[PDB]
Amino acid sequence: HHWGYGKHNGPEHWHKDFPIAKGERQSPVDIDTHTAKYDPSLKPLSVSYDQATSLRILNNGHAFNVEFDDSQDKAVLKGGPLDGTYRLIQFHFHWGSLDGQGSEHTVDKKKYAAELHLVHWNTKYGDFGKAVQQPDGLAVLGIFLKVGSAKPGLQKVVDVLDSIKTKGKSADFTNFDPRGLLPESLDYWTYPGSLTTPPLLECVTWIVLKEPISVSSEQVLKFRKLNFNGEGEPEELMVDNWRPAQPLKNRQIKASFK
Ligand SMILES: [Zn+2]
Repeated sequence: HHWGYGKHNGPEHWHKDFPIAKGERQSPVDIDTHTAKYDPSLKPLSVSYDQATSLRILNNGHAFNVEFDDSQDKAVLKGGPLDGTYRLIQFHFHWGSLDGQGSEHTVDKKKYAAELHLVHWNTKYGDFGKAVQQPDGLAVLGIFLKVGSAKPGLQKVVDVLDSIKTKGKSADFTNFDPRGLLPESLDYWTYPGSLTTPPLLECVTWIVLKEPISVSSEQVLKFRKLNFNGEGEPEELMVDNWRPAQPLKNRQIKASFK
């Protein structure tokens, strides 16, 4: 049946419907810090989220998306390894059933409790749908979450989860500022890759931040309370919605720092 993260429709089976699964620029990967190349030609990232307009939060049955108004250049990313302006469309997370797993990307084989993805599309392509068809169509900023101290800026999100418990549900989610989810440092790793869910198109320039943010145990606990299923269907907790690391193949990971 359709794809998911269960035993019968999980990452190991995706290739059957999406052959690109075994492609050459598949994501996520393990970041080997000793093999990453410092590239001093990379510029510092430019994050302009002060005009961000969040609109809604939805449970799509695979994660929860907070969506933004992308009809104009309100929340954009530029600089780093990018050419042009990338507009924020939505953010979502990947997490685990236990605190020692959940991230998609790994650092020297280390798994984090969750991974945040801020999704941006290249404005030269006019819409998100056209951007996914290009090798430079998307820019995703990935941020790792580790369990420690609560992140104040994440509570507004945690609190609305009850209202979007099952697949298909949505809730108005206005005035959320994504600046509350960034670490102090903007040092990063970058490589060419793909979406981590079907259709797994190879259109992403990944921007993975070196510094994780901390969340509290009780914060991540609330994530694990969501459901994959739709209302009135038998309950399947939304946990472990992460794809394992894929072969790097012919790619170089560059670092913005030494
Ligand atoms: Zn993601």
